[PDB]
Amino acid sequence: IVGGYTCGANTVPYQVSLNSGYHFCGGSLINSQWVVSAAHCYKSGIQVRLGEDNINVVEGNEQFISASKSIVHPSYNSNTLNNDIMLIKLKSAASLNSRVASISLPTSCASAGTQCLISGWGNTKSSGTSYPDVLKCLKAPILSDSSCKSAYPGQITSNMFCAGYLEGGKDSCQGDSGGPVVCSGKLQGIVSWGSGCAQKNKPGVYTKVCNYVSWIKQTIASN
Ligand SMILES: NC(=[NH2+])c1ccc2[nH]c(-c3cc([C@@H](CC(=O)[O-])C(=O)[O-])cc(Br)c3[O-])nc2c1
Ligand SMILES: [Ca+2]
Ligand SMILES: [Cl-]
Repeated sequence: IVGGYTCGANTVPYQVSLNSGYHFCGGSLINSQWVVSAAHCYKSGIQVRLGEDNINVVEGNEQFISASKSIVHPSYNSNTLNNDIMLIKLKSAASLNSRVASISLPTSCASAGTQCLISGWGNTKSSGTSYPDVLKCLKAPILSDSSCKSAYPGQITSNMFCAGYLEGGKDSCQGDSGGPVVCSGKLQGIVSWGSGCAQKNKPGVYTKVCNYVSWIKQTIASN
């Protein structure tokens, strides 16, 4: 996250860290046995880390659980990143409490101007790499479809939306992929891609979760 702030320990209880010997992507806890992340974060040997704040120090509240299976959307296109969503089922359910909690899926999609909270342990530099130890936060508004397509002509599908600042300086970045975009207590997006990080007129692009609620429900119900 570039231009964000330190969230504060366990203030984002649905945020998870996908780990393979190091943090490589974020995710969101939607119930005690399933996590939603981005398809492009897929890999084998994933350990999901819940109740984290500093990812390099065991401070207490952490629950490390192996992924039993990862289900990448069947129509995921790695070239356009269309349908960039993945569900991970945990080997054992997580103990939920105030520090580890799930986030609600939306019933409707959000409108432009809605203010959301984006979080993650991704790079904090737009020009260079600086990874934080603790979770960073950023409040960002959803932009209009016209501004989004103007910024990324021919690359935005109906399953994506832009959130951020056209002036540059505040954005999600590498390491934040797969993590949550929460607006009014509902998971509306998944950090997906962008051109560099926090560059002017190049906002972040997120997977539009409201378009996938039935898929998620059906898939969880049959696995
Ligand atoms: N500006 C943004 N809003 C943004 C958001 C998520 C991103 N995730 C990534 C991302 C980048 C890589 C690198 C690979 C590298 O530098 O070694 C790449 O350019 O392909 C890899 C992953 Br996996 C990402 O999620 N970039 C991102 C940029
Ligand atoms: Ca820790
Ligand atoms: Cl277009």
